[PDB]
Amino acid sequence: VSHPPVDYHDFPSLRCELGDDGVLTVVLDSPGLNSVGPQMHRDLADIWPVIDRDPAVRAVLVRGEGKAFSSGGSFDLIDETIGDYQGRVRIMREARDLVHNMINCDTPVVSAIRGPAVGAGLVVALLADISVAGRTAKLIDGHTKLGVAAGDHAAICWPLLVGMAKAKYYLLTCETLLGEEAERIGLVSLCVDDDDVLSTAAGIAGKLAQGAQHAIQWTKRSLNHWYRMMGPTFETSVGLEFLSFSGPDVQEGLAAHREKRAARFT
Amino acid sequence: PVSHPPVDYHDFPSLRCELGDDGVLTVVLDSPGLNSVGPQMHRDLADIWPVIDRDPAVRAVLVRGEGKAFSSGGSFDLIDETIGDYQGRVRIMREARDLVHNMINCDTPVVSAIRGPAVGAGLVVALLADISVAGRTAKLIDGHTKLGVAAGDHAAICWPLLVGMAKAKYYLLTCETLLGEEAERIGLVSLCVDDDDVLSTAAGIAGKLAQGAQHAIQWTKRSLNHWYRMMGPTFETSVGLEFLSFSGPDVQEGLAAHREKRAARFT
Amino acid sequence: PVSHPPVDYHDFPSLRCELGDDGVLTVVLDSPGLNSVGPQMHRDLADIWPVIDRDPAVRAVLVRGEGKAFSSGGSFDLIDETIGDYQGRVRIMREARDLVHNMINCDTPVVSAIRGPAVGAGLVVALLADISVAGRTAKLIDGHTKLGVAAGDHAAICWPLLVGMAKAKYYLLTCETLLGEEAERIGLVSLCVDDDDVLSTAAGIAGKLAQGAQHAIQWTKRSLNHWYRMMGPTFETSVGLEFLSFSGPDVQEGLAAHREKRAARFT
Amino acid sequence: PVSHPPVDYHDFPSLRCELGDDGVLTVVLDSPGLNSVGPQMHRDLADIWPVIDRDPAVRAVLVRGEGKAFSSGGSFDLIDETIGDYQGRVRIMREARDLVHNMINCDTPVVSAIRGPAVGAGLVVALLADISVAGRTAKLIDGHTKLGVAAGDHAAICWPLLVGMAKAKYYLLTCETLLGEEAERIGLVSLCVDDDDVLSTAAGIAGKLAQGAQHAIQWTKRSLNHWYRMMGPTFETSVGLEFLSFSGPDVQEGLAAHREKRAARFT
Amino acid sequence: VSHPPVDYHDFPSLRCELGDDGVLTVVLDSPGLNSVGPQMHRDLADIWPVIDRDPAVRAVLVRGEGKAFSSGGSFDLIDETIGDYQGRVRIMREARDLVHNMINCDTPVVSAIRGPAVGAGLVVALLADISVAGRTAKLIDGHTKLGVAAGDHAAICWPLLVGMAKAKYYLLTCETLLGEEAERIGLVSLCVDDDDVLSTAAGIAGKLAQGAQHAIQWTKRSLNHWYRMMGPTFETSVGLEFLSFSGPDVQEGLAAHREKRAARFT
Amino acid sequence: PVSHPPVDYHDFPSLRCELGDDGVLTVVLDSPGLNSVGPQMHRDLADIWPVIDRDPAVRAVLVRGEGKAFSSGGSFDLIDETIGDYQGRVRIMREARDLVHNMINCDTPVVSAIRGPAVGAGLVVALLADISVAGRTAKLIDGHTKLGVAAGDHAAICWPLLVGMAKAKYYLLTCETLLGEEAERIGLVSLCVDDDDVLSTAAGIAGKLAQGAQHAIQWTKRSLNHWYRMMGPTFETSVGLEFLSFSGPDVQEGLAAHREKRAARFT
Repeated sequence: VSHPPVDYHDFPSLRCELGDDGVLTVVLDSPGLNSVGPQMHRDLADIWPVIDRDPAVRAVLVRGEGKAFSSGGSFDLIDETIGDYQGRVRIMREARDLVHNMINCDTPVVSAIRGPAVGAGLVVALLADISVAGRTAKLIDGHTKLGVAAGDHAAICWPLLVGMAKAKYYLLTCETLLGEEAERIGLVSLCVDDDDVLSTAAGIAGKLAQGAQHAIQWTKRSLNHWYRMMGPTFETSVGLEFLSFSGPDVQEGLAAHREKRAARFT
Repeated sequence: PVSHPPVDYHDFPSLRCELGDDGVLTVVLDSPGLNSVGPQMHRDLADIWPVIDRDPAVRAVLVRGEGKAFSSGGSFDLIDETIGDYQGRVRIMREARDLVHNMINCDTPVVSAIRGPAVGAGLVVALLADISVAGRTAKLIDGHTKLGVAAGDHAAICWPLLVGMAKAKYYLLTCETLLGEEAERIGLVSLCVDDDDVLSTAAGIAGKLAQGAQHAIQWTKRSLNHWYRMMGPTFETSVGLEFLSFSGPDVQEGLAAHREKRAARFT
Repeated sequence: PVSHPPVDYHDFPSLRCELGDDGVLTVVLDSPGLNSVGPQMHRDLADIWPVIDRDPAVRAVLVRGEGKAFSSGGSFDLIDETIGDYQGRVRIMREARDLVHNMINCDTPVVSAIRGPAVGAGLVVALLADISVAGRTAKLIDGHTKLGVAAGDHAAICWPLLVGMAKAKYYLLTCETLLGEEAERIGLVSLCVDDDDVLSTAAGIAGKLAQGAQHAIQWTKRSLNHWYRMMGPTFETSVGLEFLSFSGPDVQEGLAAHREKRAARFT
Repeated sequence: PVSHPPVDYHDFPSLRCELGDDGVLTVVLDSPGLNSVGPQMHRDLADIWPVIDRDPAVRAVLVRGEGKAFSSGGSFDLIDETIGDYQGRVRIMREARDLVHNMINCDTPVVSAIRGPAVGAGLVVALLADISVAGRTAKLIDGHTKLGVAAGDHAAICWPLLVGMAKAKYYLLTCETLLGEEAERIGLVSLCVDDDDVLSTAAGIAGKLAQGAQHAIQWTKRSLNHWYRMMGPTFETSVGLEFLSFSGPDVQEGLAAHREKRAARFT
Repeated sequence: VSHPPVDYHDFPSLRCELGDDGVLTVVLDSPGLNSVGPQMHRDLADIWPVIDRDPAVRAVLVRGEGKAFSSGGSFDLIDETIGDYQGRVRIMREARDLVHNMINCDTPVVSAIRGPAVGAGLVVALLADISVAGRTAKLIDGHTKLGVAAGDHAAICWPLLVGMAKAKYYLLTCETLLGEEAERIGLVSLCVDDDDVLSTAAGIAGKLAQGAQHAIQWTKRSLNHWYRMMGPTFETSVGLEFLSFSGPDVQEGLAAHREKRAARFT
Repeated sequence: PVSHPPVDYHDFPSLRCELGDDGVLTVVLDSPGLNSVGPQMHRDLADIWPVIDRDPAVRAVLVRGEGKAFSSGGSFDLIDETIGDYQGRVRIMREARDLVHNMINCDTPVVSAIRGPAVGAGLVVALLADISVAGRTAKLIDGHTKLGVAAGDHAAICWPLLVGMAKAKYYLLTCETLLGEEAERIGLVSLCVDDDDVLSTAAGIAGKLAQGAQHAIQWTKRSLNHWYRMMGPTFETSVGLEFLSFSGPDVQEGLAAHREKRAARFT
């Protein structure tokens, strides 16, 4: 069966390096603590079906360049959502397809969370199969502090990671969750010293690419039915988030981020 | 102008309701016997939430018990009516069902301040709140199987999704006392602070929610609540099993053992 | 009267069954190779639960492994029949399905005493029991991906709802040894005690369960079990994937690596 | 005596409510433009059902439109407010969501008498009733995609479970007029009788329900409603998609085409 | 693997005949149009796990003796439910296990519905894989006319057979549904002339026992997940039914049946 | 701007794709043996839908079979690779899964023009389209149990929600031929027209869909598709069962009986 070839030239915002072991390193590298621009929002969403169709890739290691995973959506990305209907629908489709595609990717994914992981970056960090978080890594969903509903991933997984009591606490109040406490409540797989996050994650991803592929992938896919069965709930939250982008709270929350202040909502 | 009727809480006589300048509605359970839920307070707790959710003046809810106790659960008179009267049993059954379904279907944020014991119908309000603050020495006891009836007033809708099935099955089947400090570690409650700091911590949490982005907080809360809503039929199964067991002989012994300050000897 | 057939466990020769005065049925897994499950014990473990659930003399079940092991899982002859014979693979496949389904549909309370290693089909019984008591140093290993097959004997029905998805995927995909102390902390088991204290602790729990409110405990347990039942199709997906993978090349190497006490070189 | 507040329907000024000697509450939609749902009637239809369900005097509900039409759906002023104001769009969105969820969570039996057109918000009440009686020539039109917005006010919670996905997708995507006689054949409505017999047939059906076993009818109805309740998140997904599309350019054309007595030319 | 032997001496109220083709005929034969007594309520519930474990049985044909499938629960069965808690729990467990066991039986089942099928009999008639109903066969759930919630099967299947509008109509009002109309709305698989119901069903069951067994059974089991996923809803209705047996309506509805009159509920 | 890769369907050589001015992409299944699906067309049918859904020029999709047949299903060489090779069986198995999943997750409206027989993998495309137009005398046959394997290519995800469980089990277990006229009556297909009128009718529907409100039609379709998605695990269970049964003895006889144009004698 003839299948089309794979090259990642089509995802320009992401650096992708394939190793001898079969581990694909996907690096989020962009100004402002790896902030997700309009292009990287699409690239992150659409890359996963291509990786899963890649015969050379047996595992994926996702990380941010430098001392940060990703600081979330950029100001231009939030501006376009607020200002343009057709742009908002495009961005909304990408946010939906990011979660759906990571979940429907049978290939194992390991995340190396050092430093902040926010919004669209935290989606990739936590929906990875195995997540390695540093002790002082700041994990912030951040939506309600911005003034919109938390609809980019958390409604599909967080109760099944930490329990409803911890999920509601951090998602409604956006109190910062450090990496050491995140492992304790069950949000991430492992917590190591900050200097050991990438080495620990790299080692995990290496052994997965050298293991039994059908065993690892089919076990992962079966477990992913748990998230898949919460699809309608997630898409309910997605729609609620993008409805709220047309509201008055976000314009205050967006101005609050641009002025480095707390949002005073009314 | 779409005309909507005004709201006043005189229809809930067993509950003291205080609206603060911040928009937080404080709901206080105050009744004899460590805030025991009598027949009237069972209906009031069940039916107040749809009214609160439609209140333009209310932005957040802080639920607590008066003094050094949240609520000791249903009073002996409430249990006697369930056992003795079919029409009374059906009314209380609807109130137990609607308590859970109305708290979940209330988009307004709810914060609970659990100091002291939280039992049965009282533990329902304490744990179904969005953010729950428990004191270190707060006793959290579902208590149903020790009473002799099925645990069907809330635990089957949430406890597995709070602590995991292994801990859920352990505490619900054995009714071992779960203290507040241990409750937070396994994930049953949101926070654990010193007993003297429970009310101040919860009030501050409820304040910041009433001062936040209303639609953002409420729609995020509603989306998360679908996880409970999808376990609805499972929960209503536990409700019926509970009220079927109230006609059995075991509860008569468990209730008698409670009134007699002894352990229950079931046969 | 309604005539119901009498019950004696002679129909399950691989399992030792002891009925106590407390009402606890002790089910002992005892076989060569750290209580390895041969072809006969694979069926008995699957089919014993409907009969126990219909037993009037049984009020609770205590499962344990004989000696210093709970169970090492399916034996090499069981795996050999799985790889080589279609009718044998279908028979074993039906039993793996019915083991999980029948334990979940057993209303009788089940307590597991996990001292020593519990692997695969043995880990299914240990973790699907209602209350699980694990020793501090007890090795809990699903073991499928290290063997080279999909994890389809129980874990896809419960592990996410026991430890959360992040810990579930880590331990199930990598097969890192999970000790009992860490298993209790993350919520995979109900309790963790010293290894020498596992059996007395479990026996005490099963005793108090058999002397409690039967209908309350069994119906509370049954409602909680709807959480697993609703994931039935997910579990049966993993069952089919596991037995599809037994026909693959990976398991032949993983089996040979286990037989030579070395690490597997998968290609 | 558990004290519960009294019920009077003066809080629903757009709806005429008549309580008969049999216990049937007749709810009449009467408004200009073939009983078009204005801003006030949109809230009233949504919020009346929890009040009816708590009414001891009400044993059954008969919903109908005045004259030879059920309801033509939302008025042009209601659609203009949705498009033009965020706070107005949010209020109407909550009312659309709560209309569906309150009808389903109302245990009291509801019977609909569909003579003439039933459109949009009006078709919601007509089809979510327990037993629906449609005239032969009654036009049943969801109408959303022809208007230019997603079909998110009820059809995603029930239509597949009424007619099957192939017919559900056909009529909802194309908005072809579905007459009452054809609606009954595919299973969208309960009965089809002559147009002149719709009101007499429905009143008799509602009468026999109010004279039947109250808890039997209501608990049977509630159990069946879990089928809808379990599709809750799917329905709320359609609600949000509908109200997101109200900010798009297509609806402006569909609304303009409706006001101009022409076909919509979308680009 | 040694498995215990199978003989149906343990189900005394049911006549079971195994044919050369592999079809097991299970006949409901009892006084009063095959009324379900205390024993037959248990036998119907507990027989299915044994049939499914039977190597000799490849298909099942269920029918009533004479010109009736089954008239439902007997007066003594209803009396015991109303009067005794321990008896009510036993009967309730059987009603639950009847539905669950028929659904969890991989072996194909064909029902021959000629004449009335009520309550516990209609449960067996409609939960069969393929149902053959006569033109004039009366199909009546009958619970709300008796004064109890319809909790013996209908809440697990009826919406997925006829749609919610027809389900609510017949279950809430108990208007008689004849066999010809039942096929039209989709409640039964086939409708033939009354004299052809058993011959048509026998022929269907014969060909199923002579077909591909793993293909037929696994297709049936996968399709049965649809019912299995409505388990909690069904058990909600089961509990509601047996709670209502302690109410005042059933005592009137029971007296109404014993006096051959319509129940005047208050 | 956000740069997105260009789209041309040269990557799917077994499928003819024609783009019209109306915005309809016509996808034609054309191959020997009544449009039999060989190994290449099995992958193309699976993987084409994500690309179509991302195509800016495509507003609707019309699928049809060339000549007097929609599609006869998987070819004998495809079945031969399934029976004989593990890596080939896994590849074909992944494609069968992704065919259903990708059609359901394709927001673009799809209309099928079913003239003549549609069997197995071909029947998947015909019935999973949004609106299906079937000719009166078109033979619709799932065909799996007559072949000797489990029906795991689509029917377990939709047929109960298309025709009801009683008709679903009858046609899927016995493989009795279902003609288009009876298929429309029971709700398996959206429409039934004369055989010579199938293509013009489908083309007209797909045309009017491509000129309608895109976001309204696609989002209405996507919400309705959650009904199927929620049955995903059930569908994937049947997929695994089908490919487990391909290793059994029944299919070898059923395949030989088809090759000799005779009835299969299963043992």
